Amino acid sequence: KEKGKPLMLNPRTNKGMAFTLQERQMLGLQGLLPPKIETQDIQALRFHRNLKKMTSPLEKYIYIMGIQERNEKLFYRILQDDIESLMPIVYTPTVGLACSQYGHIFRRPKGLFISISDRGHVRSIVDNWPENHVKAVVVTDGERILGLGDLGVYGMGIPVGKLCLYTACAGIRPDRCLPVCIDVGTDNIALLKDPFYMGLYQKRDRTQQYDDLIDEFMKAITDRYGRNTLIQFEDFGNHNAFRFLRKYREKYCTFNDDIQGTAAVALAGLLAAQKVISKPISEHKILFLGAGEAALGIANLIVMSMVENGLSEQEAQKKIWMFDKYGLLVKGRKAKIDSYQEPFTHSAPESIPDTFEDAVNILKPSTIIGVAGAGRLFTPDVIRAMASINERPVIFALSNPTAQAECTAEEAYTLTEGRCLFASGSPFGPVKLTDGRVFTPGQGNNVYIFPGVALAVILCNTRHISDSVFLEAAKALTSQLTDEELAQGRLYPPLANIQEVSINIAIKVTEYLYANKMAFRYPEPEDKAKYVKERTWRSEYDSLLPDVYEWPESSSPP
Amino acid sequence: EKGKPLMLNPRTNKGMAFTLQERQMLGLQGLLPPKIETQDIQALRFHRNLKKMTSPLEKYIYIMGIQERNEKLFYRILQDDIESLMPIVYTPTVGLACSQYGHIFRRPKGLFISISDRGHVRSIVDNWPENHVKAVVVTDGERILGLGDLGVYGMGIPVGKLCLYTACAGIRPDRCLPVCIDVGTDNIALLKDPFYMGLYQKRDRTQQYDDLIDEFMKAITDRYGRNTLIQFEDFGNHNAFRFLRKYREKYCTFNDDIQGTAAVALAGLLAAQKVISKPISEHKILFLGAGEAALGIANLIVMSMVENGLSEQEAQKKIWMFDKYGLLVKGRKAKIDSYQEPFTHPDTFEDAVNILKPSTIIGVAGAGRLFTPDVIRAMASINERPVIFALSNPTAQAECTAEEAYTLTEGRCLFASGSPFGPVRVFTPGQGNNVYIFPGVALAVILCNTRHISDSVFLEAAKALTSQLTDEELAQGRLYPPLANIQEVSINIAIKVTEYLYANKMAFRYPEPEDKAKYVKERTWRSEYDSLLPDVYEWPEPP
Amino acid sequence: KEKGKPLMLNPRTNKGMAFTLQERQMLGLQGLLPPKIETQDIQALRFHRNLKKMTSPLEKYIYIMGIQERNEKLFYRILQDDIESLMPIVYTPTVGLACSQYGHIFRRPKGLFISISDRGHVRSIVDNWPENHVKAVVVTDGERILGLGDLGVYGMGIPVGKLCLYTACAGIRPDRCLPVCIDVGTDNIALLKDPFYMGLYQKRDRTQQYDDLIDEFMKAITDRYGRNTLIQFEDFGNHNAFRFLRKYREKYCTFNDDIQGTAAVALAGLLAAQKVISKPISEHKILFLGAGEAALGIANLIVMSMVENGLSEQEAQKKIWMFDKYGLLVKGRKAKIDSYQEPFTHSAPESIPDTFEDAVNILKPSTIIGVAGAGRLFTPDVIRAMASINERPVIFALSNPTAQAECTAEEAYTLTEGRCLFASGSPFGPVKLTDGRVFTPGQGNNVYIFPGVALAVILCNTRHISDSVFLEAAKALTSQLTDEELAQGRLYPPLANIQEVSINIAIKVTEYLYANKMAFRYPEPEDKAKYVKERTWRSEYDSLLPDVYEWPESPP
Ligand SMILES: NC(=O)c1ccc[n+]([C@@H]2O[C@H](COP(=O)([O-])OP(=O)(O)OC[C@H]3O[C@@H](n4cnc5c(N)ncnc54)[C@H](O)[C@@H]3O)[C@@H](O)[C@H]2O)c1
Ligand SMILES: NC(=O)c1ccc[n+]([C@@H]2O[C@H](COP(=O)([O-])OP(=O)(O)OC[C@H]3O[C@@H](n4cnc5c(N)ncnc54)[C@H](O)[C@@H]3O)[C@@H](O)[C@H]2O)c1
Ligand SMILES: NC(=O)c1ccc[n+]([C@@H]2O[C@H](COP(=O)([O-])OP(=O)(O)OC[C@H]3O[C@@H](n4cnc5c(N)ncnc54)[C@H](O)[C@@H]3O)[C@@H](O)[C@H]2O)c1
Ligand SMILES: NC(=O)c1ccc[n+]([C@@H]2O[C@H](COP(=O)([O-])OP(=O)(O)OC[C@H]3O[C@@H](n4cnc5c(N)ncnc54)[C@H](O)[C@@H]3O)[C@@H](O)[C@H]2O)c1
Ligand SMILES: NC(=O)c1ccc[n+]([C@@H]2O[C@H](COP(=O)([O-])OP(=O)(O)OC[C@H]3O[C@@H](n4cnc5c(N)ncnc54)[C@H](O)[C@@H]3O)[C@@H](O)[C@H]2O)c1
Ligand SMILES: NC(=O)c1ccc[n+]([C@@H]2O[C@H](COP(=O)([O-])OP(=O)(O)OC[C@H]3O[C@@H](n4cnc5c(N)ncnc54)[C@H](O)[C@@H]3O)[C@@H](O)[C@H]2O)c1
Ligand SMILES: [Cl-]
Ligand SMILES: [Cl-]
Ligand SMILES: [Cl-]
Ligand SMILES: [Mg+2]
Ligand SMILES: [Mg+2]
Repeated sequence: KEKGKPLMLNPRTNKGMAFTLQERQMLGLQGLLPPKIETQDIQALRFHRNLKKMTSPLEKYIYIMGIQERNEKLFYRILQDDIESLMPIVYTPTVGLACSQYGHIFRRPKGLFISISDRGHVRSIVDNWPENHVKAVVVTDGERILGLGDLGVYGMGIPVGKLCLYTACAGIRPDRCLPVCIDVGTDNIALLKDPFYMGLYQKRDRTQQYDDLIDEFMKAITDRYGRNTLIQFEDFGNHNAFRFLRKYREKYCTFNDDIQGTAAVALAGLLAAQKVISKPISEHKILFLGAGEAALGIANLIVMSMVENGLSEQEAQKKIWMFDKYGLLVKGRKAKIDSYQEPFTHSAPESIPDTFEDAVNILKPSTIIGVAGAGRLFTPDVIRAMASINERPVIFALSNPTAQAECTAEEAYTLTEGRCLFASGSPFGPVKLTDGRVFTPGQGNNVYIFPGVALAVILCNTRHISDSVFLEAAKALTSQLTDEELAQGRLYPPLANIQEVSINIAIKVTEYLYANKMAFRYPEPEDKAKYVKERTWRSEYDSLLPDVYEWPESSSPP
Repeated sequence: EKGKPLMLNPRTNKGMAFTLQERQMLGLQGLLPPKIETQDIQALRFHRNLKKMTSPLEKYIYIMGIQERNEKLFYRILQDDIESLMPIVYTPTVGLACSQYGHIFRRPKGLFISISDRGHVRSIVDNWPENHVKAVVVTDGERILGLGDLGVYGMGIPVGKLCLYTACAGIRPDRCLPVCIDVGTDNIALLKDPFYMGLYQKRDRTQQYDDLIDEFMKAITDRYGRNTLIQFEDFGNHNAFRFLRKYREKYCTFNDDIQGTAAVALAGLLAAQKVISKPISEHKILFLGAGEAALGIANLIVMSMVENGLSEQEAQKKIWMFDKYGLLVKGRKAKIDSYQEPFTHPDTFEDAVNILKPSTIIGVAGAGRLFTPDVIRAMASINERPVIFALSNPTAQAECTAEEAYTLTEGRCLFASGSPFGPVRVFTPGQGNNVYIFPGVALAVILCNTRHISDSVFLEAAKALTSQLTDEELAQGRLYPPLANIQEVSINIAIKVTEYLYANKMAFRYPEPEDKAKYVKERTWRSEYDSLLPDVYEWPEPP
Repeated sequence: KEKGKPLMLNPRTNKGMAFTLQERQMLGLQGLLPPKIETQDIQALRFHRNLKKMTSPLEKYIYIMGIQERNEKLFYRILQDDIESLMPIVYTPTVGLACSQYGHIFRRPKGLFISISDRGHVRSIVDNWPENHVKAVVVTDGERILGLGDLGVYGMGIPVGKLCLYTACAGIRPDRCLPVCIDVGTDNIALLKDPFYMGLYQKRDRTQQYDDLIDEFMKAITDRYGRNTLIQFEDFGNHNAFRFLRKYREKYCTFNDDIQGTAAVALAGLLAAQKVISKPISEHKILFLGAGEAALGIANLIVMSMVENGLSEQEAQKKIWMFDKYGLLVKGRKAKIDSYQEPFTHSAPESIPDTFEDAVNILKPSTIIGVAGAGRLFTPDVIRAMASINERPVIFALSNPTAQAECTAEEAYTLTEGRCLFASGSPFGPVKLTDGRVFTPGQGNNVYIFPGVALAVILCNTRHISDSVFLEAAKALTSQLTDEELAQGRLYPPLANIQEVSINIAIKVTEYLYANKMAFRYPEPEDKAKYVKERTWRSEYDSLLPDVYEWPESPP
């Protein structure tokens, strides 16, 4: 119906002003573009110049996402050019604001919307998706959008943004990516009264119908695209996130980045710290502020790391303590202890702490991990206590956004006199102490892990993702940190290098999957690096010029 | 492009206004969020998102983005807020957009025909995907109103112009064709700009230029028909007049900068005459300027005078012009071309006013506040009701302000401007906007299958514009109908021009309608969504 | 979505092996065709060779129509190459046999099917037709397929075949042609019991629903395509055909070829005969065998011609007699005479004849016209009587099919010793007499009239078609007979020349329409011949080669 030449109308093939003169003439585009032939380089520079003239992150978001619908290769190029700056525009924290502020005007689909009203008919919706070879699905129900809570269908930006990073960071083919928003209602009263809300006007269905709908989705996706289709859950509520991971992980190819990706990036930072503090693992003691999704994810992966290094499971668990909103998790406390928290709930020490500071002084941890999301609870006295107890205290302030962090880099470095090994969830710039020393703290961003893991799983035709895959990814991340970087105080490789980092993780994870009988792509490649690098999708333009050539044309017909 | 055509095609796409049944039957279920909206709701969302934006440029970018997604929604939004949005989608915002942002292409915006394509223009015209073009707007970017030579960075102008063809007069958008002709630019900044989107050469001013324009006119009419309306916009003055003269009897063509300007200015003068009722033979017009606008307006004034019973010669004798080189008089120092000769019969303009004693002064100089307090007072001295038109744009280049005009004449002046002014005993001054004329004229010409456009058409359009003023409006000193009513005004102008065309044997659409009002109103394009629901029904109830 | 290159898959644009090497490479067809580049000339010769190895007319039909669905321009080239021989294959009498024998396997739509079950929803069916600029519609309900009777939806082929002749003969653009079959049931008992019948299993609806459906169709077509859209009715039952022509001719742009085309082609033949027999019109006497729809249509057009040449209507009517299955139409006879027959019913002569031979001897006509559909009733005694009464007797045997014709050409020329001016509606070949003289009999084929009339009406944006248009067409046809042809007693131009003949008719009719204020296309062309010839559709392939060229030979 859309009248015009398909190759310029389709964002997947469209090159815009980068179509060559001969391409334009042969493909019937001559006159439909201005009389200037550009390269992708020039198009990209025009974009970057224009973006600088816009004020709010939201204006930027609207501009850059517009390009995804016009010229796909230009879009990914622009993103890759300025990846560190643009990742928080296209994804968290900007993405979640955009729908609520602006909404959207549709032309091309953004992804699949599956509502509770569609129960019994989900396969029909999946069959409406235009692409036939989906390899990566990211799904949300919008209940727990990181930093915003329940946005209902206004969270469908989150899977879209996530998959932009799958492609930009690890070269997963954009045409094989499928964002999905599950709409079972919203408990956000403001949205239910909003005439411009784009979802169902009902509270969240929490009946068996909810579970049945998620089941129907999983079956429909894998019926169409295959049982090895990667399905990643994102921004579900805590109960749902954990139980769906448990329900599906041995039946489908699935992971939850909020739980498992978090665990791996955190662990990687701790393994980097161990490069400085090389004392035996038997002497480490980890104290968490918080006992929620992040704490449990991280702690369970620390235990697997410790078990690999000679400790028994039970002994490893005894080196991890947690302190939540109600205090120290000890056996027989008043506050509730769920089954996930039970292995880290130990017999009370002689003195029972009231405050986190008291807990530090009594337990004497080597490491504190802040995942409470409740502001500056790593107080000056907590930080000082850590530096008094340990020569090189490990302090991870992972809560986001910056306002919710347990402390700043500034506080950490200054109050420990440059001795702390520090990492954060939110971005902090260099810290100069008065004695001249400069510290560059790392950010434990989930983007270090999920692109590379996803690529490896897909390329290996892997069918289930064990926690041990995330342990391997954590080790592969840390293995890329140079000596010079560690000396600067970095516990993570630079974010600017995310493309190279992701590919290197994919190679290591691919080696692991083949070595542990988790791959099904045979023949098995002899050189895993070559295998991965040859399959990554490239943002450079292809030639679309028809092949025109003379035949020899040297006897005539009778 | 993989997906459902009806959704991907902006001409048919309804977005969230696709109904539940439409979505299911057409295979769209799940490709849109689970909310059924109306066009009304989509429009309200857009208006909110726009009111939460500040930069005219950023508004332009956002609005024009809608055109490439959902055509009906785009035009709905324009129509809803037409007075405020016309300055965004057209002059003066549109000229700024390209130079500052450029464009990222997906869908074609229109045709680009370069001097490098000489000999091959027909193949370019044949690449345009629409088969039934009725309205072409063409520029070479040489004289963008307010900005000068922007070369290819002025394709935005035809685009925005044709948006107003549709929004104001209901000309079908699929039958509109914007055209930019690129023969180079003399803008040195552009020639050194790596982001410039045109040919890196000075303007070709050889015979090759004339030949390319000829080739263009032939190619367009070869494909689409000899009656295809071709409107010239933002050419340099020499080229504008000479091309109008060259093509007007050979093709269906007009130049809005010359003829539209003339008509809208005349309409204002006619509205003033209704209030003043000064005997036409006692009128004397003094122009500040003797360029394109002046010659255009003067020629139409003469035609108006002649139809009322003056001879051409005596009508011309009532018009004087005063340019940058002083008064235009026979045997002066400065150059007097043959276009100026009819109006060539004091060292400052103030002196000119005092020695000639005009009833009307028309400011088309583009050179700032040359209607000084002195000039105004001297007009108010000579005349009971002075006519002062300060047409130069933008606001800062105007000959005087509205407040200045009324204050210094004790509210006795009949005043109009090219640039906008708020109410100033309250006087509500009118803005002589070209949008009053071109949409209605273009619609009438198209619906009538007219083949050539006489100057009398623009005279008729001027009278039809003035006739829509109410007595109340005239008593407030308003010389132009409210811009908010541009749709109604444009249709009314179209009806009057349609009647004129049939009566003077310039229409070729037969049979001829008995009721021209109905004829025009039934043919205007509508931005309301249509039903796309397949027709499903049971049959009545086999060896 | 049919995967591949649209230009190749679409029969309208497809050139097959005539795609040039450069076209194939640039359009992404290289390797999808054999490595040989042919011209349309070679493709046509291959077809013609293959056709000769087909035996039955049915087999030839299936083969040639297959090409329509593959390569439209090749199809029309082929039809034009061998037009005289192929018109009887693509149209009557072969076409009606095809569905009954074979049915059809559908891919592309052949045309629109509108059933009585679709009443109230006809517009949505018309909206499903993929072409947006239809100028020519041919519609049937399948009730009276010429020579075959009620075939129901198995008469789908007739509108298809007719429109093929619109294109091939007059250059009406094929994408602007729309065949339509109205299915309201069938009275054919054989079809009702046929598990392979492709229509509704019911008797024909003869209620108000039938009339309402036809009205809904007319409105739906003109609502979509415009009030000037030409709608031609074909192979309706006689009475339905007549009443619908009356109902719609002043409201829509419509004609019925069975009524009006027939009358025009018959008249043309008679006008040709009159050029040979200089006798003044007032001395002609015409006797019809039959007094039905064909007799009345022809007679009414003869009268219009006679009135134009100085006779009063009443006096013109007095020159025409009719003899039906009950005998001569005379005032006061026992057998009913209906109101339409009354103008040609006269006071009985001295003797009332019992047989047609007796009627010939008693009335002594100059001309007999057979339209009884009852077999060989122009007996040798009838023929000999005509040749003893008249030096040059005019004998038209127009009944169909051939078995029902009143006599053969052989019979007519031999028994009149070569003196008769003869025409039939059947394909009789040349007749050689013993003295060596060869006679080529005229065929009153409607294809002489309908293509040229259709083209003129469309090109002029004509809105209604008067009977006077068919009179003009008849004169325009006869005007093309050369002096040499007139001497040899040819009453029609050669069928081989049908393209040229049709265009010449269209030019004359266009002139007529403009001169009588029946055209609405303005500006009016000064030169009507040029106007028409520049607008006829051509079967020559166009170039589909993209335009590739160098530009004349940048800040960093
Ligand atoms: N940087 C990263 O890669 C990353 C990854 C995941 C989560 N996070 C951040 O971690 C934080 C927590 O996320 P989550 O999903 O685990 O949250 P959660 O709601 O699942 O867990 C919160 C926990 O904090 C405890 N808590 C709250 N207030 C407290 C207080 N004042 N003192 C002690 N404990 C308190 C609660 O009892 C609970 O155990 C958030 O800020 C989130 O952004 C960062
Ligand atoms: N299997 C097919 O449908 C198909 C179709 C055409 C060609 N081929 C060819 O067959 C060979 C093997 O086919 P294959 O597709 O299994 O390749 P592969 O086996 O090398 O790829 C391994 C897996 O990763 C997927 N994959 C590869 N690169 C990807 C990327 N960048 N983003 C997302 N997923 C990616 C593949 O779909 C597959 O599941 C290749 O030479 C290929 O060109 C296969
Ligand atoms: N009117 C349009 O919709 C249209 C569309 C595109 C281009 N044009 C151009 O306008 C000029 C005149 O075009 P026009 O269509 O008005 O032609 P026209 O006015 O010369 O033709 C008169 C009428 O005959 C029809 N017609 C012409 N040739 C025909 C054929 N071979 N078969 C069937 N119908 C036929 C036309 O559709 C029209 O109704 C040409 O230069 C043409 O390229 C017109
Ligand atoms: N409101 C409308 O509908 C409308 C339409 C067209 C043009 N305009 C305005 O009219 C103005 C003139 O446009 P144009 O195309 O006629 O310009 P132009 O270049 O064609 O003519 C300019 C004329 O002004 C004279 N001039 C310049 N500076 C002068 C000075 N200081 N003193 C005296 N004379 C001086 C020049 O000699 C020349 O005769 C512009 O500001 C434009 O915005 C308004
Ligand atoms: N001519 C065709 O190609 C065509 C195709 C399909 C249907 N029809 C029907 O045939 C009849 C004849 O219509 P017509 O189009 O010849 O004449 P019209 O009376 O409908 O319109 C007169 C002229 O104005 C044009 N026009 C009408 N509305 C317009 C608009 N809103 N914007 C721009 N141009 C506009 C037309 O193209 C035509 O040139 C109508 O009933 C129409 O629906 C015509
Ligand atoms: N396009 C056409 O429909 C067309 C064109 C030319 C010729 N024809 C043929 O002309 C013939 C008549 O068709 P029609 O529609 O006028 O038929 P009809 O049924 O309307 O009229 C037949 C007439 O012949 C008379 N008749 C029947 N048997 C007779 C007999 N034995 N002796 C004398 N008269 C007799 C009937 O009484 C009646 O007057 C058919 O063979 C038909 O195919 C048809
Ligand atoms: Cl571009
Ligand atoms: Cl929308
Ligand atoms: Cl072939
Ligand atoms: Mg495939
Ligand atoms: Mg069309």
